[PDB]
This record gives sequence, structure tokens and C-alpha cells, in this order.
Amino acid sequence: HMKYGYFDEEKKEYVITRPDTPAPWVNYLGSPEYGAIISNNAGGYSFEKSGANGRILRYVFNNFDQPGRYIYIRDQENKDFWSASWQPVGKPQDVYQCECRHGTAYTNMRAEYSEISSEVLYYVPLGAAYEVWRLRLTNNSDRPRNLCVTGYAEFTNNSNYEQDQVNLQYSQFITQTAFRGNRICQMIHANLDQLEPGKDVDDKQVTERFFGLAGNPVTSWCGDKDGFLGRYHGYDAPKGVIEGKLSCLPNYNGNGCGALSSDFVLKPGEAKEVVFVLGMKKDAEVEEILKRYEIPETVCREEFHKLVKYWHGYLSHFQVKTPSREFNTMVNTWNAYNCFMTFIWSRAASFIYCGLRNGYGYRDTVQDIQGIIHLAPDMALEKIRFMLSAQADNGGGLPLVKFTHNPGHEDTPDDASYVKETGHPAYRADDALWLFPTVYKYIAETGNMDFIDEVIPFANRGKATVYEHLKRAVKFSMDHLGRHGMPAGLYADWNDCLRLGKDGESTFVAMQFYYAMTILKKFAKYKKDVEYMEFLCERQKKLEELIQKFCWDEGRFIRGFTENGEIIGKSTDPEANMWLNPQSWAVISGVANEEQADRVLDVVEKRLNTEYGLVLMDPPYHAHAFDGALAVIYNPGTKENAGIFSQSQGWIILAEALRGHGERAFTYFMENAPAAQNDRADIRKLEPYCYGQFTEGKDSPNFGRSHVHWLTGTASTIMVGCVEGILGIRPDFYGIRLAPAIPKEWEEYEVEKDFRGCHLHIKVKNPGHVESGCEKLVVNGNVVTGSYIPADLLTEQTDIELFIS
Amino acid sequence: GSHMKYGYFDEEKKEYVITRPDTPAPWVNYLGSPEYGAIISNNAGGYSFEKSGANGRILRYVFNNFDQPGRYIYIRDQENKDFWSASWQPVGKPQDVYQCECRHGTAYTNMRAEYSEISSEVLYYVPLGAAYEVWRLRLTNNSDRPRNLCVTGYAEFTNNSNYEQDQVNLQYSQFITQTAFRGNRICQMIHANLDQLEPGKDVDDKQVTERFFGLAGNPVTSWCGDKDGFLGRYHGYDAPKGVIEGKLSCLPNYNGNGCGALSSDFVLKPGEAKEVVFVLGMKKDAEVEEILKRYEIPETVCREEFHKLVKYWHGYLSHFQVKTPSREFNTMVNTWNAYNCFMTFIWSRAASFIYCGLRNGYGYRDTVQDIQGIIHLAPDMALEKIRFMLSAQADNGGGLPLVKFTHNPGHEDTPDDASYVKETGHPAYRADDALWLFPTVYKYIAETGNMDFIDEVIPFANRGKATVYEHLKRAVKFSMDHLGRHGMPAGLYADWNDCLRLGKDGESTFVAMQFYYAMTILKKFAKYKKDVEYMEFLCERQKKLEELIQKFCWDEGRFIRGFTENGEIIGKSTDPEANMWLNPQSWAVISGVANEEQADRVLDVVEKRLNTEYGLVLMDPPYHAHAFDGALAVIYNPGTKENAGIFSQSQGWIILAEALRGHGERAFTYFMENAPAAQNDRADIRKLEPYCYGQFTEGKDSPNFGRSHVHWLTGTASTIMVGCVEGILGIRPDFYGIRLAPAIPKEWEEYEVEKDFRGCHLHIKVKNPGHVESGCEKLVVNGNVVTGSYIPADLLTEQTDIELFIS
Ligand SMILES: [Cl-]
Ligand SMILES: [Cl-]
Repeated sequence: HMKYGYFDEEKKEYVITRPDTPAPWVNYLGSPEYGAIISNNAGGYSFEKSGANGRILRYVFNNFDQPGRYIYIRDQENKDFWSASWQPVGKPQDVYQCECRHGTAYTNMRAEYSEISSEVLYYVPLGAAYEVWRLRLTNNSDRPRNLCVTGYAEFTNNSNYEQDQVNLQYSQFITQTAFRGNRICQMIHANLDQLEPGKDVDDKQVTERFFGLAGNPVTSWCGDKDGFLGRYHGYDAPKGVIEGKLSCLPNYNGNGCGALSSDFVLKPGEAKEVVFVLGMKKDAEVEEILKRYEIPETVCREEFHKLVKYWHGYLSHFQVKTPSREFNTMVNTWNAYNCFMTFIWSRAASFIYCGLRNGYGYRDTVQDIQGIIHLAPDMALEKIRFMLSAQADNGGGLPLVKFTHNPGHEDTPDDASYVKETGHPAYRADDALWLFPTVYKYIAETGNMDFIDEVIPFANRGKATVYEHLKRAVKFSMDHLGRHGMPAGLYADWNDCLRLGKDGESTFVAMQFYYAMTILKKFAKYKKDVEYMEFLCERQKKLEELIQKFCWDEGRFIRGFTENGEIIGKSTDPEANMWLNPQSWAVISGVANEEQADRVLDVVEKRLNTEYGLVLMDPPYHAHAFDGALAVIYNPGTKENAGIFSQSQGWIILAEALRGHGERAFTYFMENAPAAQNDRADIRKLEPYCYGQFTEGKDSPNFGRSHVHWLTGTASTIMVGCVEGILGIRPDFYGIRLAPAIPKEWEEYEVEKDFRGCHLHIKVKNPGHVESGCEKLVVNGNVVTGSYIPADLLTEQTDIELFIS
Repeated sequence: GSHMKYGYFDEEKKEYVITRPDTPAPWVNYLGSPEYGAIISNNAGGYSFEKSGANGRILRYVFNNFDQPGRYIYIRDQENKDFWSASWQPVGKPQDVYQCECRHGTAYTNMRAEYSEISSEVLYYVPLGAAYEVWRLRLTNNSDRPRNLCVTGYAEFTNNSNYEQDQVNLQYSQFITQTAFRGNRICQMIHANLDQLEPGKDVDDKQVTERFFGLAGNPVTSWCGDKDGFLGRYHGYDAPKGVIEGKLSCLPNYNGNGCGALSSDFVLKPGEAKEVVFVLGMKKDAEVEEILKRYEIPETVCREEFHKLVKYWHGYLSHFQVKTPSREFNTMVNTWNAYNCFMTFIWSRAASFIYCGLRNGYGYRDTVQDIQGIIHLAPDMALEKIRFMLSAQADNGGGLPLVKFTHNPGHEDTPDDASYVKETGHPAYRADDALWLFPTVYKYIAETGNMDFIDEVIPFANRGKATVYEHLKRAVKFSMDHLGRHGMPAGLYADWNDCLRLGKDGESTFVAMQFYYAMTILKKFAKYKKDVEYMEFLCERQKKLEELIQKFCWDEGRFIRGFTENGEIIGKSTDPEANMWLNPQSWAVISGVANEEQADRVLDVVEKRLNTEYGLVLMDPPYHAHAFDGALAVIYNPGTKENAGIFSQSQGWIILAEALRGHGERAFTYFMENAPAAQNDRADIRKLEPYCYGQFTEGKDSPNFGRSHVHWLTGTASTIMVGCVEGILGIRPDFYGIRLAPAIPKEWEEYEVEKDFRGCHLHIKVKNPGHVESGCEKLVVNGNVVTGSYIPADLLTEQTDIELFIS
């Protein structure tokens, strides 16, 4: 086909062999503290703390993927020049070979042209607040070559995107650049250099960005973008590159830049390594950083090894070997890396997310925790502590958790100050409920029973044990019930576009509530809280009766009730008569029995499944959308309007695997697997190595096209569907149950899992070629009845053999 | 070729002719009005909008970059597959085989190009009163063989009229638009899926909105509504795939970035010319059909609409025309300063290539000052805007710092209200806003003689109502209710200078001189109104205020900038930085606080200290290492903006000052240093448009000394126009006549002025045989010698012949 790359499972890299990808395929470097997003054509931007308020490099979104981290190589013999990435020069691909390897927190750009080879390793060193472009030049010709390498970085005039892009009458007149031997220093508010140390004028001081070169002397420089590009020149042919010598002039007002040129004389077969460094540091620290890279080869290889060791070591705590190559690729590397990305970066910055953020969405962060629970349990513990501290003392979760979250002193949606500050006017019905699968899955993963009694403060006032925090969430749900005795809709639930009214009732939320009571029943059993346990039993019985009475329809559960009495999701409605999430969570929560779960899954597959996944609902909204059906503003088959919402794909997968339906769970995973779409990139457009937010549904002419890369809730739910669901990795408080749901073709597979200080080597065998089962279980050579391995049986190296047929 | 580097002024057509397209910056022109506006560069770049530049944007534009996208027209030769653009960019053909010329006129832009013996002429304009724009293309085959050409128009729509929704909230706006082909046009639907909503209903305060791009005068042969489909992967506007292949995809956009691409086939015989029309706007299909039908045979209708536009704007300009030996002065006063004043009066500071954000109202001092630039051209417009601004005055007499677009007199809030501060973002009153009414209103009444307007009752902003005379009384009372410690007006929030924070209890010399001049103007009004008690009040407090000014502000041959609320003296001759400010001396001369010899000292020192080749700096030395807490200008680079830059609005004042004292040589040289026309031969240094004014010029303390910034929409046009008309030319009317006291350069032997005044056309003939700056040797009105330099209104006939002898 027109394949653009393949997966290197040895190096854990996606290698792009053809550079004219259907979209900019990007990778992330560093962390939110210092982050760099880079495309396969070197485009992107860098920032500190905030993508839109701490932006170091200018980037024009929704355009040509420009500017970027450009490295030009010019042959002094024939004045020809090209770029280390295909763009911006865009040489013909019959004479210009190149490849772009995206790895964990690094990107390697190889290119061969005119018998000259270049390799640029872009990375942010582990724990560093700057970025490195390590260029290795190699002469492959039989003659000496004279080359001129030019690095280009386009600074912002202000860290704030609005000041740099909109307030031109101010930001065009505050910057200066200066050359300092081996670097260009850009000064924002340059004229404030004479202020007494610590003082400020109009809440502004001099800030400094830098662009330096180490490993070779600088032969010419330029700090003025226009002077570097030339009048009416694009990045494909900069004047300063064309002429073979930069202006050696700075910028004074206008648009600054970092442009450094360096001459190379390479013998036949000779290679040389240099580094470009970019960041937001003061002069002395920059001089130290540049001195560190004087001879770059060894230090750069050591930093690269440290990066790989860190990220691959986190990945190594769970590795699978199954007959499905796409499944292996996603579970072992790319889904896990994506889960770490969503856990660490939240929704801070991408090529779609480019504005300001006030804080962390509650349900988003809580759910993102689940993706990395089996990989970085201490990280998950700290994030769970944080999110529990973001719960108000009424049990509800703060819809927006401020970056300056200060437990014991925060305001809530019940305060006008919080609404004015965050922009979230009310509590949402579903937020706190997500705490139940998350917290449980953490405690089941680690056996950290003590955490149940750990005292954590509430957001506004008071403190409670984790157990009491969950009880307060349940109380919040019970303190806000609708007219059918089911949880009131409040502002909204998981679906931002489904406004049922504050007195409506969402079936999604009702099933979340039922599942929360199941989890809390487990907790109360451990705590010997008998009175609360019988309370939970009675409330769960009542809620199950209510759900079956008012939400069960024609082989399906309805979507919910509006506050005006309307029934959303009824089978006879002309539009949106079949919804995915109610059935997914009927199976997940256990509200549906065995036959009911099978029936709703059958109807889901028949009505909602497509080649690229399951649509959120069907038919799309258009001519019969009620007052709160906000999704109707979107094009059909797009976003919440009957799009294939990728996050929901996780839930249904898990649901299918909870019923032992290995064939359907794996089919859904494959339909949504980006690796499985590597041969259909042109339809998918989006990166084949990370998850997007949604795929355009069947009701769109662009069926199969994915949007919003990397930073979505999809990574976590699909990771859970793969690990907890398909692979049957189902721990509880006192051990781990193995109940896989796999495709029948799999004869056997292996799992290496770190679990409670022990390494589990698991061989699952399926000689009968079934979907699920439990014929034999052998733990350390001893047969164990059932499919459950108590923690008492675990040794430092535990061999497990599970025959499912 | 510095002599006429990139263009020249065509004073017969009243246009600027750009003969070389690689200009140092995008040189833009304005079409339409804020109702429907379109800003267009000499390479067709820019954007169009309805009502608001950033909340009603129709075409996407990437600012501070490559002047892209734009209103692009591609012509492709079907025989050899070669193509070019009607503007130089985006194709950018080599200029040795591609000739072109961009004529910017009053509310129209004409782009001529010749390539491969094919001539193209695109006339861009918004018809008078219309809410759409027209790109009329005329193609002429100058070769001796038949030519088959394919013309493609391209328009890049926004996905949402709000810039933040279209540029930032991509995860929302990338999934709400669709395009549809309808025979001769492409219709773009924002929130398209809302097409089947019940009558009048909306979803999330949203309904379908429609934009259109149509072609009339030739059949559409192919089309494309998807930007990515039109350009192609990794293609720029220089070579769209749809243009390269000679046929568009005929596919719409569905999500993503839509566009309007229309390709039409032409077969031109040798010497045959054909005219077609592209139309763009934000209207529904039913109206678009009629609009397109109107341009079926477009030559005559387009010529008629062009004639209407030219007649309108040139007829507003014709009310004042000068004939002086200075070509640059003629070009500025007759055409480009006047056109600029109309632009600033109508568009305020709504939108440009620098102003691309949201506006929530009008600045008080800005609007009131902008009124002055058109008083001698459109007096009824000035009256309407003065009425509005007086209705924008509050109870206490101070002006609202920002006048809302929904300004409702009698029901508005004030800076003393929390709702106003939350809504407009201005927390306190400014000390100078209302004072600007006094030079404005007077100059209107002096121009028209509309005495009844003094009686006209106009409501206040929050509550109550009063006559215009009582409005100025309330302004003086407001300035009298907020005095400082030296008996002068308190600083309040700020004065004209945005970067000089003297504190609410400080005292700015600028405001004190403004208050003195306001007192003089109100004294004239009280004399007309026989308010002798108020006249004694005015004389008394005026003598007092002058005493305090001269006691507390006079320094070493200069007036200080003011006092901070902590006691610091700003502008003291002994201060290491900013020891000499321009505006205090300018307004010492203007308000009459300084006497004759004192005005001479202050003007001498401002020349010696602040004058540069490109105008006078705001102050000197620049702030850097000796800035006080409120010297906010220190954040800007030296010689830039308010930090000792050549602020172009202040020039108009100093010119006027030098003209009020009769210093013709100094005033004319101060004009020449700032005249954009006079810098046409130094465009590479100026960068900015040589036919319109900017906000400031980089001062001597900057390595880019002489570069101007922020084009078109500034306060400079009005004040420099007043310095040229009321100042240099001496056109100084009062309540009952007109005085002619010109301050011209001694080199001028004789000049003429045609001015409409009080429903009468005055043909003024000034003679200066002694080569002097100013004077009054003889005055003849209609063949009868009149004493002095004054012409009472009863001497004015329908055709009034005036002959003045300066020497
Ligand atoms: Cl849903
Ligand atoms: Cl000033």
C-alpha cells in the first residue's frame, strides 16, 4: 500500500520511512516542566510549565507545520543546500533519502543527500530544563567535503501566546537579541536590565532565552528573522542560507530568532558531532550547559541511554508476547507510552490543544491514573492522593482542579469566586464516581491496605480517611437524586454535549453509582463496617430495581431522562435510539445479568459497530434533537454526534472481555488499534502510533479519519481493556485472578508482569482454541484450584501456567 | 533606485501607484466600512469582516508572518501549463518577465499585471452601502494568437467568525463547517448540521451561518471547497495542486478547513477582453443569487459602482484643496492625510495588520480627537460624532474612558460602578478625556456657525441631561472636583500618555495646559451666552491656574512633565533620564499659558534637544537606568513607542505650536520630517506605507532610527491634519468669521486654497513677495480691502474671492 512507516519493536521506535505523511506525526520530549513537541518534519514548539503561557518557540497552528527546529546543510562546492528534515527544503525523494524514528522521549532524524549523511537526535535530557539537537554529520563520498550547517530557532516575543500573536503593538517592541561567541541570547523586556535585583516594572522583568552551538566554532550568526529569511522568502530557501553566510546582525524590536552557522571540513569517511541547545535560562547557566557539550559524543550517548533506561524500565514492568503483532506493539510500547503521556501532560499542549489551561479536569485525571497503575504504582498513588484532596467535603469532585490547588483553603462551584476563576459553574454528577475503579485498581495492584486508612484533607474544609472519602462520594451521589430516585444529572456527565438538565437522570451515572457501591462494599467488608455494608446492600438492591424498571428498553438500556420527562435513547426514537455507553457500563457495573449483558452486547455490535470502531450513538442528531442535545452542532459522525469516540471503545472492550467474549473484544481492539491502521494511514491521517480522541463515523464522508492526537482519555481506557480485560489481568485485594478473553486463534501467549515485588512469568495455553476458560492452573510447579493466585503463593520469581482449554 | 523606490503619487487620480511589488512591508488599503470591511495588501493579502475585525472575520489571515493568505487569482495558460497570480505573490514570477502595478485609491485597489502577453486587471472594492466585496477581473489577450486560459479565484474562509474559536479552539471549530457547490458559487455553512432546526430556535446560542464565494460573467468549470484538497499536501499558495492540474477537485470540505476555489475557462481571440466578477460576503443563498445576477454582464455596473465610490470620497475631499510649491504638502493635505482622517474617524482602531484582537468600545480621547481631522470636510459627520461623545459624558462631567458599542445614554454605568469595570476593563476615570471636547466642539462651531448647537440639550451617560454649554461646564467642574496638591488637576488613572503613572494624586502638566485651554474656550462660549458671572469665575480661576502652573512647572527654559503623588518632579532639567518632554512645551504654546518670548524659549529648546531627521522624540534621554515606579515606558526598547520614540500624534501638536507663533520655517520642516510622502524616497528605512501615517517612528536611540510602525489607524492623522490646516495654512475660523494667519516657509512665493466655508466657496490667494514666515500686509475680500487678517461671515458670498498679502 502507501505505507509511511513501520514499528521497530526491538528499539521500541516507530520509524517513518516516507516523509510526506498525511499529517504531521509528532512526538513529545521532556515533561510539562520543559516540553518540546516535534513533528516528523521538525515542526513544533517548546515551552516551560504552560504550553500557551510559557511558549519559547513560535508555531503557526492549523497551517503548514511551520516553523520548526530546522537544520540546513549547504555544500560550499556547488552552493546546494538541503535540510536535515525533509521539510522545509523538500528535496525530491529520488535524490533525498530520510527516516524519522520516534522513541520514548526522543526523536532521531536521519537523512542522506549528495553522499552526505546527517542524524539529528532531538531530546530533552532526563531532569533537564532545556532541549538538545545532536547533529552527526558523516561524509560518505570519496573526496573531502566543505559544508556549512545552520541551526534555526524562531523565538516567541512573549511566553504568552496572546501577547505574542495578538498584542503586536506591544510585543513587537520589547525584545532584543545579542551574540555571545557560541550562542544567541534573546531578551524579553530587554530594556529592564538596569533594574535593581529583584525589583520589577509593571510586573515585568528581563527574561532570557538562548540558542547555542557546541562542538564546533560558530562562523556567522543572525538574530533577526527577516534578516535571516530575506524579503518574501520562506523557510525552504533562507537568504542567510542561500548566501552561505549570515548577516551577523541582531534584532531590535520585531521578530527575533536564533540562527547559527558553522563550517565543517570532512575527510572521506569522517564524521563529526555537534549540538544545538535551546531553552529559557540565564547567561551563566547557559555557558555551563554549553561547556558540558564541548565534546558531545560520549555525554550525548550517556544522556540518551539514561532516557531509554528510564522509560523502557517503566515499560518493562509489563510485557506481553501474543500471536498478534499489533496487540504486542500497542500493549508493550505505544499504548503504555501514551498512557504515561496522558498521565503526565494531561491535556496541556499538542498541535490541537494550543490555548490556556486553568487546571486539571477531575474525571480526566482520575481516569488517566488507571493507564499506568500496573507500570508506575507510586506515581498513581501520588496522583490519587492529589485527586482525593481535590474532592470537596460534600463528596463531589471539583470539576476543575487549579494548578495552585491548596487543600483546606479552596473554593467550590458553590462559590461565585470559583465560577469566575475557573469557568465551571456547577458540580458534575460523574466526577467523584471515577474514584472507585481507580482507587480500587491501585489497592488491588499494590496490596496497600494501609492507604484505606490514610487521612487526606478535602478541598474546601475537613479531612477524612480514603475509605471515608469514598463514602462521601457515595453520599454526594445520594444527596442529588432525580425524580426516579436515580442520580440527578446536575450540570452534565461524561458527555459534555448531553444536557439532560440539573433534575434529569443519566443512565451512565446510575450504572457508575451501582459499580461504586460494589467497590465500596469490598472496602467495607475489609474494614468490618457491617452497618454500612448492609446499608450498601439495600441501596444497591433498590438502585438495581430502579435501573431495571425505568431504563431497560428493547434489548438495550436507555440513555437517560431529561428534567422535562423526555426519554433519551428509546428504541423507537428517530435519532439516537441506541447508545453505546449505557450498555458498556451495564455490563461493567453488573446491573445487567448474564443473558441481559449478552443481549445488549449483541445489539451494540449489530447497530453501532463499524470497520473503525463503535459509534457513540445512532442515528446521529440532525432533525430530531431535543433542547439539551448539544452534539447536534457538530457534523454527523463527528465528535459526540455519532462519532467513534475512542475513549468509549475502551469500556466496550472491557465489557466484552468481562463476559469472556474474546473474539469481539479483540475485534474491537483491532478496529481501534492505531498500529492495525498503519496500512490505511491515508484514511486515518492521525499518527499510527498513538490514540486520538475520536474517529469520524459511518455517517461522515471521511469515515475512518481520526482527530486530536496523543492527549486524550483514550489511552487509559483501552489500556485497561487490554490488560484487565483481554489479558485477564484482574488483581483483587489479596491476590490476582487470571481470566483472559482472547481470540480463538491464539494457541498460547506469555506475560511478564511485576506484581507486589515479584516477577510473574505467565504462560497461557489454549490448545482447545476457545475464547475463555480455566482447565488448569500451576503456580511454581504446584496445581492451584480455580483461576485465583493468592499473594501468599507469590515468590520473587513466580512461574505460572494457565490452561484455559 | 532610491528616487521613487517602490512607487509614486498620482495626484490626478488621487492614487498611490506601487510599481515594484517587493515592497519593504505589506502596503495595505481599506475597502468598505466597519459594517463590511476588507483590508488588502499590495500582494492581495488580508482579511474581511462584518461589524468586528476579530469577532466577525470572514477570511482567515495569519498575522506577523508572510501576508498570507489573500484574495488570490491564478491565471493558467492551458497550452504550456504555466500559471501566475494576478498579484505578484503568491506565485512570485521573476520581475523581468512579469510586470505589475498596484494602485491604491480611496476605498478601492486596482492590481494590474502583464505576463506572457496576457494583461490582467483586478479591481477590488466594496460597493457603496453594500455588505459584500467585489474582485472584478478584466483579462486582455495582447498576443497575435488565440489563448486558452483557466482563471481560479481562491478565498480562505474562517471556520468561525471569532478569531479565538477559529485559531485556538480547534478541537471544536474543526468539526462545524461544511461547503456546498451551487452552480456559480460555493456556500460555506458554519454549524451546518443546524440546518434543520425548528423555526427561529437555536442550539447552544448557535445557528447556521453562511458565507459565499461566487463568480459572475463566465461559467464555473470546476470548483473546490476543501483547502487541503485545493493546495495539495505540502504545497503552498505559490503552487496549489488544483491550479497545477488545470482542474479543481469538485469536492467539498466536511470538517477541517474549507475554502472558496472557483475555476473558469476563457478562450480569448487576439485583442479580446473579458470581464468577470468574484464576490465574497456573509449572506444567505437567496440574497447571494440576486447579488450574482446583478453582475452577469459586469462591465457597466462595475464602472458605475466605481464611479459612485470615487464621487463620494473625492467629493468629501474636494471641500478643501491646496496648491502650494511643496508637492509633498499638496499630496498629504489634498488626498492622503484627508483620506487617513476619514479612515480614523470611521474605523476608529477596529482592525489593521497590527490590530487583530477584540474591541469592546471606543476610546474617549481617541474618538473626540479623531473628530477634528474631518471637521472642515464632513461637518455633519463631526456633529453626529460630537453629539454621541457628549452623550458619552458622565454626570460628574468626566468622559467614560471606553464608550460601549451599545452606549445607551441615561442607562449606562460609570467607572464608579463595579459592573462597568468588569465589563469594559477600565477601573477609573482619566484626567484628560473630557478636556479634549473643548478644542473639538469649538473647532466644529467655528467651522459651521451652528450657534443653535450650544443650546442643544444632550443626555448624559448615566443620568440627567443638559445643553452643550452645560456639558462643557460639567467637564470643567469635573476637572475642578479632582485637584492635586499643587492646585492642579489630579492625575486620576492617567493622562494621554499610557506609560506615565503619576498616581491618582499626582499632577500632569499636560492636563493642566489642557485645562487652561478649556477655560479659554469656555470663556469664548460664556461671552457668546452673556454668562457674565461664569465669565468672572472663568477669568479668576484661569489667572489662578496660570499662576500655579508658572510657579510649580517652569524649569530651565522648559515646563516639567508633572508631579507624582509621592513628590517626585518628572521632567526636571537636572534629571539623568527624561529631562526634556515635548508635549508640555507644545501645549504651553497651544493653550497660551506661556507668553511670547517664553514660547520662543521652549520651542528653541525642543528643537535643540528633541528634533531629529525623522521628527521630534517624545522625551530625552530615554528611560533605562533612572526610571521611577510609574515610568512604565522603560519596558519598551529605547527610541521605541513611548520610550523616547518619535510619537507621530505628538508631532501634529508641535507643528501647530510652531504655526501659532508664526514660525513657518520650523513648522514646515517638522511636517516634512514626518510626511510619509516626503519619505517615499527612503521607503526601505521607513518600511511603513509612504501614503498613510503611523503611530510612531523609531527614535535616534535605536539602530533602526527612521522606521515607522502601526499603519493607518492612529491618532496621528487628525492632529497632523489640524497642524497643516489650522496651523501652517492658517485656516483659523471663530464663531463669526475666519482669520487667515498662515505660517508658511519663506521660500514660498505664492499659493492658493479652495475651501468650502459656511455654504460658500472661498478662493484664497496668498502672496508672499518678501519671503517671510508670517505676516499681514494686505487683505482683499471680493475686490474690497478689509482691515487686519479677519473676514467676518457677512462678507462671505457664494463665490468669495480672497487675496492675502503676507509681505
Ligand atoms: Cl454517552
Ligand atoms: Cl507625554
